[PDB]
Amino acid sequence: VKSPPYIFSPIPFLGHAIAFGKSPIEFLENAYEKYGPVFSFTMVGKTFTYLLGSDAAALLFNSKNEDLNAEDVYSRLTTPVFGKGVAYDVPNPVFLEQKKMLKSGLNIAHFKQHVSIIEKETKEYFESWGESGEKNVFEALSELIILTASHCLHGKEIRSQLNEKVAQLYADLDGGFSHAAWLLPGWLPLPSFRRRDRAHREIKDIFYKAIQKRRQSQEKIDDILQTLLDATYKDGRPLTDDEVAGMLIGLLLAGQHTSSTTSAWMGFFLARDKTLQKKCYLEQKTVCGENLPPLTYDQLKDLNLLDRCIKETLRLRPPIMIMMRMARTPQTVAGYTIPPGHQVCVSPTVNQRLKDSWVERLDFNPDRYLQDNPASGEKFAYVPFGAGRHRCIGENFAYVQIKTIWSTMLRLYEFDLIDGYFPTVNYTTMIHTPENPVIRYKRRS
Amino acid sequence: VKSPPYIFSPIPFLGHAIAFGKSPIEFLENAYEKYGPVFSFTMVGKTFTYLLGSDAAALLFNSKNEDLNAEDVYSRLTTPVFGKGVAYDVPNPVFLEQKKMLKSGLNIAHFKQHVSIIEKETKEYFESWGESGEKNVFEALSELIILTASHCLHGKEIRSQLNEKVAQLYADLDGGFSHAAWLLPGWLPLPSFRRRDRAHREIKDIFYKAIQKRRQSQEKIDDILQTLLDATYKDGRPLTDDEVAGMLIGLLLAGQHTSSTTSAWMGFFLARDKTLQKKCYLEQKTVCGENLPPLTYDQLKDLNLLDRCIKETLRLRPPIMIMMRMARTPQTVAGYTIPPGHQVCVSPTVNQRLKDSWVERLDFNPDRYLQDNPASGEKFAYVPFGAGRHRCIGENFAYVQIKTIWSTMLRLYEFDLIDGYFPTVNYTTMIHTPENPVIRYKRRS
Ligand SMILES: OC[C@H]1O[C@@H]2O[C@H]3[C@H](O)[C@@H](O)[C@@H](O[C@H]4[C@H](O)[C@@H](O)[C@@H](O[C@H]5[C@H](O)[C@@H](O)[C@@H](O[C@H]6[C@H](O)[C@@H](O)[C@@H](O[C@H]7[C@H](O)[C@@H](O)[C@@H](O[C@H]8[C@H](O)[C@@H](O)[C@@H](O[C@H]1[C@H](O)[C@H]2O)O[C@@H]8CO)O[C@@H]7CO)O[C@@H]6CO)O[C@@H]5CO)O[C@@H]4CO)O[C@@H]3CO
Ligand SMILES: OC[C@H]1O[C@@H]2O[C@H]3[C@H](O)[C@@H](O)[C@@H](O[C@H]4[C@H](O)[C@@H](O)[C@@H](O[C@H]5[C@H](O)[C@@H](O)[C@@H](O[C@H]6[C@H](O)[C@@H](O)[C@@H](O[C@H]7[C@H](O)[C@@H](O)[C@@H](O[C@H]8[C@H](O)[C@@H](O)[C@@H](O[C@H]1[C@H](O)[C@H]2O)O[C@@H]8CO)O[C@@H]7CO)O[C@@H]6CO)O[C@@H]5CO)O[C@@H]4CO)O[C@@H]3CO
Ligand code: HEM
Ligand code: HEM
Ligand SMILES: Clc1ccc(CO[C@@H](Cn2ccnc2)c2ccc(Cl)cc2Cl)cc1
Ligand SMILES: Clc1ccc(CO[C@@H](Cn2ccnc2)c2ccc(Cl)cc2Cl)cc1
Repeated sequence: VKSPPYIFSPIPFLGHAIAFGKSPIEFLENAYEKYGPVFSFTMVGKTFTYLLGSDAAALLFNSKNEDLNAEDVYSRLTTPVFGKGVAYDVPNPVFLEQKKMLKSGLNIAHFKQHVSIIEKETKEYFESWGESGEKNVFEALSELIILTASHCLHGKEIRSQLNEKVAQLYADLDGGFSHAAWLLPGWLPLPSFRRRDRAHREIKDIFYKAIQKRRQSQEKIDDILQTLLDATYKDGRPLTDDEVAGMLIGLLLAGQHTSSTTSAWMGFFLARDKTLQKKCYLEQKTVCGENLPPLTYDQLKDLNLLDRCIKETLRLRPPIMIMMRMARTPQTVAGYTIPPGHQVCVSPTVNQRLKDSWVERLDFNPDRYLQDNPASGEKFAYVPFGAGRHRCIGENFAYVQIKTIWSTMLRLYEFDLIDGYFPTVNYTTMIHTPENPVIRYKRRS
Repeated sequence: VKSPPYIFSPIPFLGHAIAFGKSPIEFLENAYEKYGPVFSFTMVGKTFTYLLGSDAAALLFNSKNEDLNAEDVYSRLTTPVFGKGVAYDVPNPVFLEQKKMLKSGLNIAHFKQHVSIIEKETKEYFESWGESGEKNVFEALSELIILTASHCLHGKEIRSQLNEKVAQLYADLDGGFSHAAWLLPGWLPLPSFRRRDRAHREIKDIFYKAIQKRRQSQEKIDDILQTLLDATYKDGRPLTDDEVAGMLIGLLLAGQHTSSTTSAWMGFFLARDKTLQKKCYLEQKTVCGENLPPLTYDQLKDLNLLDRCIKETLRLRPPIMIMMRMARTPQTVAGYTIPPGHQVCVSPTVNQRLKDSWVERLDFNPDRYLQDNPASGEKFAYVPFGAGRHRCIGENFAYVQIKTIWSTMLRLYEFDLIDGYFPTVNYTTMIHTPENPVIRYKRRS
């Protein structure tokens, strides 16, 4: 019995909070060099054990939630935002159920409907960018995705009510996943704490009556909202209007931030690699034809390069940069015993660019998958949607949304860096944001 | 007319204070990769232009003090500590004559006195270390250097006044070389500013009566103190008591911090490379005789390996990490004009470890000089003592001190790392200080 290498720190309480805050990826890779796949360090009077590489990460992915707990760590931030009796508020077994329900709502039939829906929103949104210029993609994209994710995941009724004042109510809920909300106790009245709660009431308010306007009209609609309203536990019990509104919040935020960032990033990887951009456009005409008809689900599958570009964006810029659990009981990896109390973490970012396995690691090269790579050679080197019990459910949908949008976009414009500036990464927010994401765009010929 | 490349910061007043603060070598090397030999950034209101590599740094080394000015940057820190009328308190031509007088004292005849003085001091000091154990070398060495430096640079009388309190006064003096003291204005009543001012007045006092005593008694002693007392500007004017006492302070602070740090790291480099350490010990027998008699100045020139070990230590661990100047008139390098007002900088650390010029840059290898290297091959790739109007005058004395000390130390002990630990660098204060610099030692065979 031996516990992980511990990284001592001179600072009394902060610990590594400043160095890790600067560049977490730099911090963690160096730590990998000095100490290996398994190490501990303290930050803000908290101890963290990291697991790097596929083998060590296996601990986290394979374990049972009674052993590595996700509520113990996520709940602080989630419950105030999403709502009571949903996500990390309920026992895991109850949550597995809520997932199985949502998952059902993400099936080919619904995606088929989504493609055109998304393609419309994209075309219409960009009517105000005209023929050329230099604008903020990340800003645009997150505005559009809030629109597309809404139409798809919240149905027509709710989407038609998305104005500026609702956009703000969501933006107030973004300010819940913060530095301060994780450490400080929920009785210190920071401005954000207050707004996060205000918007939660105001938005559940909107969902409350929008639910029932569908709970009534006999107009048979087959969408995500419908699925939820019709679904049922092993109990037989249906979801209360509270539960339903709850998981509507989860759906919008999860499905909105993770796609915007990714989409936004791919824009720059594509504008930087101009030939790779043109082969993406060429692939569009090959798979869809010169006339370029509207898009259908069936065409997406044959957009292989585009798929590998998305797979490559997610490799280098995974929206979920870290994943965490509380050790409720002692766990063993690489001969080390992690003591109950440590917060265990894995970083897809580190794993997916690790030197031992990713050849030309910092290169944006979608052709890497047409070779030998750890994404197939190994179980947990490529993990942008996680693995095991806490596995993502949105991957199908996320690919649908990003695929359609970028297809449509490559059809509308050609994109270039401004003076050859490729955005750097900001860590001020959990949200993996690109520095100064303004892009040059001219009409496609 | 092109100004240097500018690295932007989002953080408003601070700038890069934290990124640079935590790892300046990393920050600067990274910068060098992205931006080139010349670039600029701002920190705490101030703007810096760094000149990395032999060619960029040539601008600073060659420049006149009218154009690139030392006083403007150094004087706030310096004058309260060394005193008025000396170093940066006076016009540069005045200071050059003082450098000249200080040089005249650092000659072969005095060095021959220093050798046996240092040897005896070292043997006496380490008696308390005993046959083996685990002590903090950096403390030991700094304690010791203070005794050897005084003995050589102040003389026998002043040395015999060196008790705990006087040592404590000198430490209050260094407190003046603070992060804080360069930034915040001098009219603030911080604890350290008071400490410094008080201890300045008390050392000056000790030096006053000491100067007057030697000025009196007719015993003819030929040391450095007397060189100063017998010295004279082109004026024909002798030094006022306050001028002598001033440079005597500057002499000990200079001759102390720089040697102690260098000897500390050398210690750890030789503890890591045991086979190198052994070769150094053998050299002592080969050069000085198997009998190992008392060290002489002539023997010092012959310890070539020990020589290159010091040189190699200075390469990786120069105690003056950065040289700085204020731009008064506009200056051009690599096609860029540094606007007046910028603080122009060179890092020896960075120049001495630069990828494109050093084979195995991070490697402690004293033999690298027996091949082809930038020390001999470029002009300014190797500059631990600087170059130009502001060149160091203390190099020879510094080698004498560090040779004699390490010669005697090797004869006394075999040194080792504790549990494989090599001290990492502590940058908080600008001096390369070793983290937890405790060494294992045992009696030499
Ligand atoms: O020896 C070099 C070491 O010295 C410096 O550390 C000082 C530091 O500045 C201060 O923070 C303070 O430390 C106090 C500390 O803050 C408190 O957390 C506590 O420490 C206890 C730990 O909480 C507890 O974990 C346990 O520690 C044991 C470890 O759990 C166990 O893993 C093992 O540790 C070994 C590591 O596994 C291994 O990696 C290696 O450690 C290297 C470090 O990673 C590296 O950072 C460095 O450490 C420096 C440090 O930078 C200095 O600031 O070098 C190490 C290379 O050897 O080796 C570790 C064992 O040496 O064993 C430890 C116990 O030995 O108990 C500790 C207390 O022992 O209280 C601390 C009060 O001292 O002071 C330290 C001491 O100099
Ligand atoms: O892509 C640009 C940039 O976007 C972000 O920057 C924002 C920043 O966070 C805010 O602080 C603010 O900027 C204010 C700034 O802080 C003030 O100093 C001032 O800026 C003026 C300068 O003081 C002045 O020097 C001059 O700048 C000219 C330079 O002198 C000249 O050398 C050249 O600069 C180019 C460099 O030579 C070249 O290396 C390259 O620099 C890269 C940066 O290092 C990199 O960080 C990135 O910057 C992002 C940044 O990360 C965001 O935070 O861009 C470069 C990569 O190519 O490029 C430089 C530009 O070509 O030219 C400039 C003139 O443009 O003028 C500026 C006034 O613009 O005022 C600012 C008040 O807004 O806002 C910015 C918003 O972008
Ligand atoms: C590119 C897009 C996305 C990426 C990269 C992504 C990533 C992830 C990751 C890494 C996890 C695991 C977290 C952990 O184990 O702690 C996860 C889980 C999850 N995701 Fe996503 N996600 C994306 C989009 C979505 C979408 C669109 C939805 C909803 C439709 C969604 C809903 C969920 C849910 C319900 C979980 C499970 C939480 C649990 O069981 O603890 N995600 N996702
Ligand atoms: C390990 C030993 C030493 C090293 C590495 C070292 C390094 C340096 C450097 C880099 C400079 C140039 C500063 C600049 O250009 O901004 C300098 C200058 C100087 N040093 Fe040293 N030094 C050492 C020892 C000494 C000693 C022992 C003395 C006293 C005998 C001394 C006295 C001086 C003086 C008077 C200057 C000139 C200041 C000026 O003209 O601006 N140094 N030294
Ligand atoms: Cl309906 C729903 C229910 C639960 C989640 C958990 O979402 C993830 C983020 N995420 C985004 C997309 N897929 C995952 C998450 C949220 C908050 C925290 Cl503190 C930690 C994590 Cl890992 C998401 C949607
Ligand atoms: Cl008598 C005497 C007079 C002047 C100096 C110059 O001292 C250097 C450090 N140093 C130490 C040994 N050789 C140089 C220095 C002093 C102050 C500042 Cl703010 C910055 C620097 Cl780089 C040294 C001795």
